[PDB]
Amino acid sequence: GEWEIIDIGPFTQNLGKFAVDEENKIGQYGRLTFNKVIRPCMKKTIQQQQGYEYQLYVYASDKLFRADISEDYKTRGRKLLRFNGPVPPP
Amino acid sequence: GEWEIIDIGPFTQNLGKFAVDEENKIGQYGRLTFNKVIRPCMKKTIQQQQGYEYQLYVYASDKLFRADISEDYKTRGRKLLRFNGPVPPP
Repeated sequence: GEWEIIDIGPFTQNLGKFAVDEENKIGQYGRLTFNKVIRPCMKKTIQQQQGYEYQLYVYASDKLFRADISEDYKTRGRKLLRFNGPVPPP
Repeated sequence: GEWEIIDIGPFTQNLGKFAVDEENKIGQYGRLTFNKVIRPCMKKTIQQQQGYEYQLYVYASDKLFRADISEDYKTRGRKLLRFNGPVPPP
């Protein structure tokens, strides 16, 4: 959804320390030491949606395609999200 | 993030026509003619999420990393989604 550039302050600095500390628990990069958070820092808003997503193998014009359709839970309205192909038979 | 397979009944076939009808509105693959939907047809349940995502450039051990942090809106709890690098300065 909406994207926003957030200021570089104590809150963003604590986020960096939170990420590095959580990454050290995994140990993928060993034991890192947090230095600082630099610009740009981005804040993306996540919009909620409750429903289903049907992922189908469809034959169109004698070719196999991969189509993804979203459907809202309360409204049951659907939207085509993706349509790719041809793809090999599963 | 729950998954479930659904049959290729009348409901599943109807989704094929809606998908082919929509892609023809776009027209990337010409004027398609719907044939049929085959197995397997997968149905992913989407559960709503209300919050933000922080995408940060973090200096750790003098190396540049890119970290993504999620924050729930109703609870304000945060999670490290991805931590990769080193990456060049933006």
